[PDB]
Amino acid sequence: IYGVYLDQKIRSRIDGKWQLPAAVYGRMVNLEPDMTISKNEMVKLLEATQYRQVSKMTRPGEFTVQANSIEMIRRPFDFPDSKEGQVRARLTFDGDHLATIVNMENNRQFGFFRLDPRLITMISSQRLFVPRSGFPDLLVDTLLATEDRHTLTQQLVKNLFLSRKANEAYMALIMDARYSKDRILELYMNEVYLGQSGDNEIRGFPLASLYYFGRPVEELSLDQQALLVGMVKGASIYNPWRNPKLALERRNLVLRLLQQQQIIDQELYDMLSARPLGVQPRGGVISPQPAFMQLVRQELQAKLGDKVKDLSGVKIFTTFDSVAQDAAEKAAVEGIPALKKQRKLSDLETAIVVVDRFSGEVRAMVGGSEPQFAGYNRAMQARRSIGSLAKPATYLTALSQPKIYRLNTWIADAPIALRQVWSPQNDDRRYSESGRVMLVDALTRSMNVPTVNLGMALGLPAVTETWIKLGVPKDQLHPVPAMLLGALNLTPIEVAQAFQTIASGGNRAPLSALRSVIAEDGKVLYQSFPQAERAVPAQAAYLTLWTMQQVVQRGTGRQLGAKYPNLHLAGKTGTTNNNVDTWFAGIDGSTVTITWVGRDNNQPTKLYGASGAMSIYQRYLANQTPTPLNLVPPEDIADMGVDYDGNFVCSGGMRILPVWTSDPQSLCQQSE
Repeated sequence: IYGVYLDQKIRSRIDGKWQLPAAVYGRMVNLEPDMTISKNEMVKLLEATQYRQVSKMTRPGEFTVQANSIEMIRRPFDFPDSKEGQVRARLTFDGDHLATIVNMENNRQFGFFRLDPRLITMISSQRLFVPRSGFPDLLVDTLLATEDRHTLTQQLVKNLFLSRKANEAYMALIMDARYSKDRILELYMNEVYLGQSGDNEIRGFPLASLYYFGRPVEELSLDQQALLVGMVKGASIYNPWRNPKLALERRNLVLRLLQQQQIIDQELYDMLSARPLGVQPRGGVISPQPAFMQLVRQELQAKLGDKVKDLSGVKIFTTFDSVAQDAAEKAAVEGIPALKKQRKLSDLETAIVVVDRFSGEVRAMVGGSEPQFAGYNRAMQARRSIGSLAKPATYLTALSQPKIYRLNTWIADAPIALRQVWSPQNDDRRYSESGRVMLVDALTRSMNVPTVNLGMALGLPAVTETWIKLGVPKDQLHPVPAMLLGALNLTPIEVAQAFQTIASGGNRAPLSALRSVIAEDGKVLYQSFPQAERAVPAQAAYLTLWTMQQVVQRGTGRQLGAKYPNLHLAGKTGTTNNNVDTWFAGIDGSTVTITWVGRDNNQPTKLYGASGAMSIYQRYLANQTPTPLNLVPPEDIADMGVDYDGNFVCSGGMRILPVWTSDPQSLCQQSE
């Protein structure tokens, strides 16, 4: 009964079938002649779209770099607009911009050169069962040149059934005749043990192609197939990131082993033997971008519905920006250890969210001080208290009443006591000796007593109505005199949507991460359109966004205006009582960034809002090239000058402040 027993056990493991996976792409870049991008700014964009920089390109996906230009072979892609193939373009640069996109094939010109998006990850529900015809032709021939399976039957049983010399040996004898030799290797190449990551087993050539190179197995270069085949006798000995000198002498060994049965000449060998390890030089992950992909799967469940379970072969198009995500992670993993050691802190975390200024598309996300971990997303689940970051919504309600509240209205700065008895004290405990401060020196310096004296005069039923227009949920707003100073609990994904209505000029655009979902045959299952609803007046969201340029240049965030004085950042620094949380919401010409820095156990941190999330931010700016903030004044905004006593004057004045007025002759009445 031995023969009958083993046969039934074989079919048990062999069965379990397959389907295709769904691919998740990033955003699409469109290169254009005379566009603001440098050569070193262009190599960091291609290297983030998974473009191997080689010294002699021969296969789609490789780009070389030259004197003052960049040659490249754009890999084929099926764009939602049209279907395109290879393109050999030579991007000639002109210093700080892009001159020409001459097509190398016939020295033609290009109107605008489209770039294929990057593959974030593949999702199946890993199934990843590429059939016997989905593997390259030089892959089986490279596995046979180093594993003659004209030998392959025993190797299958060792990986499949084992992690018993009698069982597996008898297993191989009955598997050889019962199954065809083309059904054998199809099960082998999809089950080989090729590496170990943490506690998860990297099995198969499909799943090991994405793990090591981040690209489908049908696109492996012949020097990358030799590395992946040379690591069948590897498994945490011959793998890179540990011994990237031993995987290399095994890579070259398989090449000269597979050039014996001639399929590579000496010119091709010296070419391939010189290319370094093509592995993604960051550390492969089984499930990459876990913080962002939580926002996508949530967006897929809501926007599609019950069809989210039948995603087979569909291409998913997101708004993920890869250059901004590399700079967001590079600042969290390298900034948090620099804050912990200086204050002798035991733990410390972070979260960073980047959205587009005018459209609300999410470009980056970081869930913690180790963004490549999984299990807790602090940018979507950590509900912290915003603190001093809730003043821009008090002054945005004052400034939306231009008949009575301007940038020079005098606010009282006297000791106050209310009934929640409550008596706020300034964040530095100092009081103005004149007894009053203007409405611009109150937000620039982030004063606590004037903000209450201004917030109590408007009434909380009005400061609450502003918070709802900005896009916070009605259930988080509990109206008490402490809300004015930031007794508000919001996740970094709700603070980024609040400061996006101020940054765009009042146009509330709902944050999104799905661009479009195209089925496998060409049918469009979902196509996103902008909403961009109007919330606050464009003249009140400019006077607030102007004052937020003073809180960066000479205000509480002046330490940024001394480092990037050309960008003209706008940003509010957030502090709390005893520094439980510290934020920094900063705005530049293109994106809104929200940073949080605090301890998960809710204890004090010793970090001040100008040294916590603000120091993580001035790293995020250094890891890329930001766009300057240029505020264009809307209609009816007219600059007027004030004298010493804070009155409008006809000409001169010791200070110039914008004023929302349709008849700038208000100074004629206030001069007299």
